[PDB]
Amino acid sequence: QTKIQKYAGTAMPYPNRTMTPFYINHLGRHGARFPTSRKALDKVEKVLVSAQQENGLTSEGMALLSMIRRLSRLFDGQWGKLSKLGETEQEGIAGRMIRNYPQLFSNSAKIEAIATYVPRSINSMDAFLSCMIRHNPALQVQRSEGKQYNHILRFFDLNKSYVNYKEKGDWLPIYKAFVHKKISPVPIMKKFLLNPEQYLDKEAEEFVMALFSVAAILPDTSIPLNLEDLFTLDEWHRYWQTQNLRQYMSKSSAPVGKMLPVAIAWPLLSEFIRSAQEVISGKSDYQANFRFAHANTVIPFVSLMGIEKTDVQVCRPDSVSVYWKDYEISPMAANVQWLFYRDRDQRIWVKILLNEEAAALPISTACFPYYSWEKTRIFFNQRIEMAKKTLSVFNE
Repeated sequence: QTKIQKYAGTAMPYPNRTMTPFYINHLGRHGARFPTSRKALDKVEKVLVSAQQENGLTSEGMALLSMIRRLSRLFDGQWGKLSKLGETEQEGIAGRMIRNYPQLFSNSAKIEAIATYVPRSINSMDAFLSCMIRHNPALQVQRSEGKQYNHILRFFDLNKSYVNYKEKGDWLPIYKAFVHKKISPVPIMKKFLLNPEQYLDKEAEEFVMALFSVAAILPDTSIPLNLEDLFTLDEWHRYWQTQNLRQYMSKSSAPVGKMLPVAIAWPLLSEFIRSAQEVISGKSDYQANFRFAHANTVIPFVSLMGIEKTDVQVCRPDSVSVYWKDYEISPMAANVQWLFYRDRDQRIWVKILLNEEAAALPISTACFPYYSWEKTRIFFNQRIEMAKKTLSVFNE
């Protein structure tokens, strides 16, 4: 809703969302979580504590230092866990699904859910399932999780060329150059430190970036404290621009990545198609397949699907934010749903929802948002073929 929330990017909480299908194919990111790393917090504290020792803090800086120490105590032992908000986000997603399509989850419908080995994903799965079971205890439920699903849910860890690109690829200097251009650390640090001009540009920038990082994740934690007012709206905008680019180039369809970050997702697109074909043919009789994973799962998956906008290949870094927006693709609890329908002539239609809003594909249909499954499957198999050919060039 608000521009300020949007600028949290992938850390934005899941936005407000207040015939009948025969099958639902789902992928969801875990819900709102605690920060995963204490690195940024420790950086901020270390700078403010060192300043306090040399009498370099303003009044606001002292108050910030106390706030940071408080957060350090609250975050302790909570790193990476799903928060209460994260649980409620999943309940809302499950609740709207049951309310919108009750016939599908009626009687003794069968559902399967899988998750990664990461606890926040498993807990997200469980918040979702508990809501399904609460609404219909007569559901048949298969629940599993773990590294057995790495190939489809954590492909971003398994591809050596991609891991290399992620850690040291040519996207790196472009990001750093972009940050230096967009983020002016002095006016921000002036609020907290006496003589902020004494700080070297690199330390000043690392401090400011770490502070943004702490402020951005705070709304996902359910802790009733807020740090958005540490920065102006313009500074948030600029920060978001940098993180948006970082995500785009490291995880999506940026020309610098050569579609490597997108191509690695094909086994999941392949598995989505297989689960659907098995239900359609009667080989499986599941009414829904749910999958719980990560932003790094959702982003290239959505790009590989070719949902309009999300796989744009933008050559100019400053243009990326106009065309590709991470908070529309992968907020907390980001999810893709394929809803399958059978018409009166037994033709199969599919509707794609991205965060519960109809998505477009670059194929035609006479009845948007519904697409012919036949056409859609053909398009998706071409995407998988393109993925494999891309991967054949970076054969590790």
